[PDB]
Amino acid sequence: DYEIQRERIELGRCIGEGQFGDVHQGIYMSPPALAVAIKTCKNCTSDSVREKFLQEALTMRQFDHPHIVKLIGVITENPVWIIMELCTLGELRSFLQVRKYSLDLASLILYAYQLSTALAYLESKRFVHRDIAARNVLVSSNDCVKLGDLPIKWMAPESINFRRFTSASDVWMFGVCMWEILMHGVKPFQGVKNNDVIGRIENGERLPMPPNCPPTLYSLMTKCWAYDPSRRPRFTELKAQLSTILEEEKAQ
Ligand SMILES: Nc1ncnc2c1ncn2[C@@H]1O[C@H](COP(=O)(O)OP(=O)(O)O)[C@@H](O)[C@H]1O
Repeated sequence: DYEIQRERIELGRCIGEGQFGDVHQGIYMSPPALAVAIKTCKNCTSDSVREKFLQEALTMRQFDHPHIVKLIGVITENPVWIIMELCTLGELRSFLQVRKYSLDLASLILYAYQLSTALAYLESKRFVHRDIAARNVLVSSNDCVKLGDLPIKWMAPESINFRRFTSASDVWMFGVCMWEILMHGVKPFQGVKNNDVIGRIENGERLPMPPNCPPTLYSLMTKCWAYDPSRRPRFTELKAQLSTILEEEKAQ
């Protein structure tokens, strides 16, 4: 049972804003003092909203991985709250931007590798994420990121054209996420209209090698962007390859 007694939660400052309401950090005192994130819901006084909001908790409950944000529990009476593990440093994109000149390449590669472990886990669970992007990743510490929870510019051609979503289309999106990370949180296809993306991809064009990105790593990104989904690596292979790239970079 994930129902948490409200008296065990101390609501702290706002740390972000989601689909349903502000998100706060806070403290959960249980059998103590545990930093947590508290997701609120402006309109959960209505059951139709409440049901959708709490669906997030039901989804996250299914997963247990060190690189996926964990559900701690919920409070289902107004005001409805979802209590999640706190990823204290917040959204990855802003994190990468503020630390553009301070995060070493080994750390950026580490973040990609950690994400691939989470994604290989999801693929093994036969779960298709559909929205892999740096905006959906949270930063727990300088050495730990976790997956949170149309984005045409992140989407695989088969997803844009035919609404096909599989672990392979996730791999494509992850390729764009890795590019984002190595670009310090710049979004892909800046200045390009969404409707023009597919045209460039079909032309064979791809996001360019980020400055200072190891060629072996950029090569991995391009493999994620094979047009034919069957030719892309599986996540477990990206995990394996990212491990070696990370180790090589740690070696300097
Ligand atoms: N577990 C968390 N730890 C730290 N910050 C979080 C956490 N959950 C959400 N946030 C902050 O709240 C924002 C919105 O939450 P998010 O989960 O993305 O909303 P949604 O309900 O739309 O999925 C995030 O982008 C981040 O800034």
